[PDB]
Amino acid sequence: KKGILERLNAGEIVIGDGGFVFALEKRGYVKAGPWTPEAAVEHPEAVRQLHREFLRAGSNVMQTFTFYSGQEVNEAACDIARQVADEGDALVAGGVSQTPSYLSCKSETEVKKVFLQQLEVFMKKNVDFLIAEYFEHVEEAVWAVETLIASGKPVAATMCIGPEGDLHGVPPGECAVRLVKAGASIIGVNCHFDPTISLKTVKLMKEGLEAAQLKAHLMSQPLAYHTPDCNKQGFIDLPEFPFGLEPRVATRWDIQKYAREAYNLGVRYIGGCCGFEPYHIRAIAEELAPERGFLPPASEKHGSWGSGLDMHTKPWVRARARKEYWENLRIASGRPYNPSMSKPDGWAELMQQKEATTEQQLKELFEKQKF
Amino acid sequence: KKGILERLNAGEIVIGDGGFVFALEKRGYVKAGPWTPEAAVEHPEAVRQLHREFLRAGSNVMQTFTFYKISGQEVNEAACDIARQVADEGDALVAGGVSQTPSYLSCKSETEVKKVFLQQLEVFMKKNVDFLIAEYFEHVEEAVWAVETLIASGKPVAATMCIGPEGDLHGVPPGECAVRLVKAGASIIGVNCHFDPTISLKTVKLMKEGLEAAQLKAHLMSQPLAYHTPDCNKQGFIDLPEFPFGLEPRVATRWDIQKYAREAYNLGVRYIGGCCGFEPYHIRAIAEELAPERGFLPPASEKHGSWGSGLDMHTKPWVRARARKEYWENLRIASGRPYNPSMSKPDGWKELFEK
Amino acid sequence: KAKKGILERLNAGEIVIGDGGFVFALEKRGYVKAGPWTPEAAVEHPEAVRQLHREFLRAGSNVMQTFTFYSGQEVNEAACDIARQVADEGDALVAGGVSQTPSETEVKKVFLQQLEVFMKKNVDFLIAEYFEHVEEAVWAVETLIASGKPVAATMCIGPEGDLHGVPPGECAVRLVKAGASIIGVNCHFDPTISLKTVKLMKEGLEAAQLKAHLMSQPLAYHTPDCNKQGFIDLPEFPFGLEPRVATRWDIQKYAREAYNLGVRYIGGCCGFEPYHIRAIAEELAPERGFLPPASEKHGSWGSGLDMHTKPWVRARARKEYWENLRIASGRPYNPSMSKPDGWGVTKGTAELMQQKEATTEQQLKELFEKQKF
Amino acid sequence: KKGILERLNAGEIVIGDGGFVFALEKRGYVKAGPWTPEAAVEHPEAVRQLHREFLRAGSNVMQTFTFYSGQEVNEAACDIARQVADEGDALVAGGVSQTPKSETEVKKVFLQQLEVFMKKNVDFLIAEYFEHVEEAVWAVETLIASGKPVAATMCIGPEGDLHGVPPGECAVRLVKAGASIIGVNCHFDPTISLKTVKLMKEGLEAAQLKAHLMSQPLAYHTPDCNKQGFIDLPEFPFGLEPRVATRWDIQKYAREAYNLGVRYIGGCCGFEPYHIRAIAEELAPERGFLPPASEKHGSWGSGLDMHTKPWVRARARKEYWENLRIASGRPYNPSMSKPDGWGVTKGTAELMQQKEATTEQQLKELFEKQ
Ligand SMILES: N[C@@H](CCS)C(=O)O
Ligand SMILES: N[C@@H](CCS)C(=O)O
Ligand SMILES: N[C@@H](CCS)C(=O)O
Ligand SMILES: N[C@@H](CCS)C(=O)O
Ligand SMILES: [K+]
Ligand SMILES: [K+]
Ligand SMILES: [K+]
Ligand SMILES: [K+]
Ligand SMILES: [Zn+2]
Ligand SMILES: [Zn+2]
Ligand SMILES: [Zn+2]
Ligand SMILES: [Zn+2]
Repeated sequence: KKGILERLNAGEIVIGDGGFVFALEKRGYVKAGPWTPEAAVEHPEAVRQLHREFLRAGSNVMQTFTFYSGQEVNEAACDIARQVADEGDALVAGGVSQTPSYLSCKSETEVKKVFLQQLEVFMKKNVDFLIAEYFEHVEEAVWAVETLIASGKPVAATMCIGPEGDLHGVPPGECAVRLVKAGASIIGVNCHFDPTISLKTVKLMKEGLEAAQLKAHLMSQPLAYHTPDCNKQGFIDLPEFPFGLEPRVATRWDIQKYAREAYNLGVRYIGGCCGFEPYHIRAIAEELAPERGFLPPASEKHGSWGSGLDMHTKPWVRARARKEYWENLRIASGRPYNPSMSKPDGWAELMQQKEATTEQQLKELFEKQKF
Repeated sequence: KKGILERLNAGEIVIGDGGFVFALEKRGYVKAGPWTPEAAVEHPEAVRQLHREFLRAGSNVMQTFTFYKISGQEVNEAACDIARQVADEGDALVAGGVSQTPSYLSCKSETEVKKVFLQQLEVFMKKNVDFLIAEYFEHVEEAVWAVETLIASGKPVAATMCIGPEGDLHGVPPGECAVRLVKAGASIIGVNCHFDPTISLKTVKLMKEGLEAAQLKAHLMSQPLAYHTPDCNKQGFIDLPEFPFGLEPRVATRWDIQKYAREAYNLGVRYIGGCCGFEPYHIRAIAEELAPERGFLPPASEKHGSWGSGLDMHTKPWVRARARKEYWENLRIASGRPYNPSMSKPDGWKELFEK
Repeated sequence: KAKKGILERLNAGEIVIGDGGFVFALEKRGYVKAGPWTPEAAVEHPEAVRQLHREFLRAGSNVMQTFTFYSGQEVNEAACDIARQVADEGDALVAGGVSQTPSETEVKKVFLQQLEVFMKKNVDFLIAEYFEHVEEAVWAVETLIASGKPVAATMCIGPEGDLHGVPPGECAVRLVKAGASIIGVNCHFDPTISLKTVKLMKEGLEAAQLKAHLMSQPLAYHTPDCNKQGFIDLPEFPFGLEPRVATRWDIQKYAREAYNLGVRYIGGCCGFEPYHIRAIAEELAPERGFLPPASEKHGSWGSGLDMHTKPWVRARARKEYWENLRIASGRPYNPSMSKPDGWGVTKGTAELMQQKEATTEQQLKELFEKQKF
Repeated sequence: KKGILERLNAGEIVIGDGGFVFALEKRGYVKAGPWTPEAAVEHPEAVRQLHREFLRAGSNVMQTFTFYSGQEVNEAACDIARQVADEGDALVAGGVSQTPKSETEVKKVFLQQLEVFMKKNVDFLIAEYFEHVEEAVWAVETLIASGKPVAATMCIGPEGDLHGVPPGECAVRLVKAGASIIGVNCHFDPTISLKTVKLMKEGLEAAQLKAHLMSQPLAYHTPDCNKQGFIDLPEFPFGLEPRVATRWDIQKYAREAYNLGVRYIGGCCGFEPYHIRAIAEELAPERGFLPPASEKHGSWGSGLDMHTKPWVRARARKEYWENLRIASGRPYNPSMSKPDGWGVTKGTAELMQQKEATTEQQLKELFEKQ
């Protein structure tokens, strides 16, 4: 069966898997805060079933449920991803992410050592390809890519940045160029922002590559959460993260729109990150079913654009069984006492004194009737 | 292991499981429209793991994933076996469920209806379920027929109706609905589906009062939707334009469900569960909210914290500051869809200026 | 020049259009102080009061309500004179109003003292408005009918009834029996809720086999989030009500609905500006036979826009567009509804809740820690 | 009585008046569509009284209710504006706006209006509501020949004029043409307006040119506008009610304008007399006095401190009103709207359509087969 580059170079669509840590937190197996993957040893059956759900939804990639006991967890996670990839038309991808910010670790040699430790496990397990994901600094992302290409395996690289660029101020087009130069054959974005914002960022990255005359496959794994209110830091800074994000979750129609837009933009590795559940992955695969020539196994429990409803007893329910209905319906929040957007949080008693001095001037103007 | 009545007669809280057909639809194993449970045979591994998630979240009841190239009998037998396997992995009972006869499948007389319930009861007796639930009834008449059939089993019967404060679809009010169910033999009554927790508990209150006026005692049960439905009319969420594929925004947070669980408890509800939309973290929220009353946490709480406490070691001070009940309890969360309304209306049925 | 009286118009089946909300409109213009809401402008700036009465006249109003309250008496005499002046410039009558007062003997002497000026000034009819207790409203009506002039009576209550718990039906019945020839509601609630209340009032009269004309002067503010106490208890009252203001289309909807319910004196209270009154008159123009003078600076359902350069603006020039457009708030960081304020719990009820909360907090912390162990 | 430049050169705040055509449309005197000011002859009492409300609210400028009958309307409007200006500490500004075609032909239209303004001896001239900086520069060139000060404001946002000229450049060109006051009016809410004025100011600093700054934004919230401004919003002009600023919103604007170095602080469509009062109240400590309309008001809700209900009294503070996220009262309606616009060509819509149609037909047969 085909490897990752053989698929992409043949013009195929590679469907990603969804958001493991977020989905498993909801199912009771991951702890928000650490977000660590010990479930791979503690409850492998849960991890295995979620891989299998994504595979059934049409995923071509099983990302390893791994992190930086210890290597026992990582090895176990690799073995589960392998078992499931082998049950269908999927590859295993070993990922690395930016190093933790609460660690002292920060030199090039030491940051690279961290990436090498993780790669060790992935080489021994013989993963199909490698992903450098979840990088806010392109500098650090370049080091990860430099380290991983050495393996002799294809390397994808995604950054968690939006249109404003990385956390130094490096614009996305430039970030993309830098990653391709370091040897990444697949580039794009993951996490932090919704699909709309994510694709704006990938457009900039592609435009960076088009000027500069470089070739690279394009990749997107956005949040399944609507984040029109995000600043450049992404969704963590929203007041609702992580336990109040429910209202923002994409419908399967939102994701069909994303998958079409992504495809139209030239993205051929089309996936999703936090908030993506199996039905969201199926949406990608259904939207692009005519281009691929087939539906995923999960579509046997679905219908095109609500067709499963076309014999409901209620006329107004049957009338929903059309693309035009679902594509255009402005769904309600069910929370009329709540706002539709939030201001991101971010970074004194002198201001309270100044306030108090001004309050008193106005009070006096009014009380002295100075009209 | 204590039976359902021994628990409830002792003043204990019985946490229900969540919404199987909605949860499995999202995971790829149930088709919206028929909503049938053939996964119990085709993908028992998916069904088993979802029962296990609810058990881990604190559920004391595994509802059989039942209904009605594969027969109803086959599915139902397989569903019972899976529910039992997982009930035996913790402090849980198996409930054999029947619901109203399906709306897409023929008009049935009282006799024809009762045969249908008898066919399902035969499996539940063969498998020795712990108790029986008649749920998803919109008409009290049919609900009563189910209860009359089920109580012949010798096992306890719970009965819940998918109705709101205005009553059943023939216009019978909830108080009277509750009275007729208890008279038919049900020892637990309440509501499930169609309405959010707030509306559901309004309905349960009217049921309680009807029982009090009738001098009748029965345990109270609530399995509401996890979806906010302040815009529903008496027909319930099916008539919302967003049913079933646009309901995402309305999904309750865990905090919303904690609030539900406390309200429920205060009203006198002691079988506290959930229906369509309830995922495992939602069940965890019931169990956490009522942990002081019960004396323990569910296993899933090991991958959680009280009211955001898991965030108390985050790098960013503003994320750390979210680690408190006061924060989450009061945070009015944003929809993320500013081009969209907050409520939807349910579906149903010149020349003077020239001068 | 001779002019049909209020009952002559109503008995003949005609639509009487009210004026809008004086205190609110004049507060926005700089002549009334929110808090007291008193009408000293009638002497301090009579030109402002005159011009607002004129605007309502031009919009279609058949009633100039006097801009009156409980110097003092000279303010009320001046207000009556201005209302008279303006009523005489068009097809309008002067209505002298009395409101609830901040002992039966002692309260009726407040109303009597008010009625004196209205009799001296020879108002066309009398209005008992803004009453939250039907008991006191009936006293006003009793005092007022003794003038021999027609008396309308409106309550600021919703579908749950008056502040002593008396339902709207019973309220209407009582008021007709005390001698009111016109009854209904004003203020506190939006047009939708207001018409629910009138419908109950109506049903109450029918059940009593009584007869009276029906009137409505609702808020121009949307209040889906009100409780029985009305808009004052909303967190936004009175300086944050902007978003809630009705469009002229909302008011046309209201006018048709009121007409269809049997309301024949159709006006408005706080928030109604002149273009809202124009909406009532434009909506019921087929029924009345004519348009008000202000329609000369308007068009039916956006027709004035049909000459815009941009095609999308021109497409707005019809009824189906404005009738179905779900207009945006422009405030995405804000909610769509607010919880009304009210009596809290007692201190100490609250301090007891806090102590329990703190106990429970520690019980939860210990439970999580012990499981963790 | 000090003229416009004497006030501004001395560092004083000049408070503008509000939005005449919109306010008078609501009162029954102006027709939406033509938006013409014939009320100046038909109902002078209505125009006069609105001028008087703005004066009472603190306005230091009465803008003439004028347009391009005709000269008679404009003569009457000038006389009414002067009458009211003479009743307080206010000046009369003669306005010219973009024409509804060659340079000298456009300049004839400006010259014809300037003739009335010179005959009436206005205090200063305003070229306002221009979408092309080229036309605005022509206005300014014609108007400066009067020998009176000229202000120039454009109805553009941060993305610049309709020929793509950005705001920094627009400003520099208006000041080079002889405008001593520049800024923006209309089309956008106050937040977006001040973003534009910030760019204008930066353009002047970089070109080393000096001018006084002026802002006359909408009183409507327009976070959903594109660069064409509010006319393209689906609600323009009969559904804009929900968006209207509170007096607190305008106090926030007045403070931000001031901190940016704006000293001619006014408003455009949607500004009513209480919005102007809000500018004057916010800036009252910097000016040393309150407008006369504040006699019928209080600081930040203090007029409520005597209400019968404790929760109403509790509203009588800045901390309350400044932080209250007021509700829309329309839960079945959205918070924003997509602007209307040209969209895509007829043939592209044709293409896009059949492409989408085809996809859906293929999907249908994939489902039927598997
Ligand atoms: N591949 C990871 C991304 C976390 S940002 C997951 O699926 O959880
Ligand atoms: N017990 C069923 C109720 C569906 S209304 C379920 O869990 O899906
Ligand atoms: N007639 C009065 C009612 C105030 S509630 C007014 O128009 O202001
Ligand atoms: N000065 C004009 C500007 C409208 S864009 C007015 O006040 O109406
Ligand atoms: K993924
Ligand atoms: K359940
Ligand atoms: K009125
Ligand atoms: K102005
Ligand atoms: Zn992620
Ligand atoms: Zn359900
Ligand atoms: Zn009122
Ligand atoms: Zn304007």
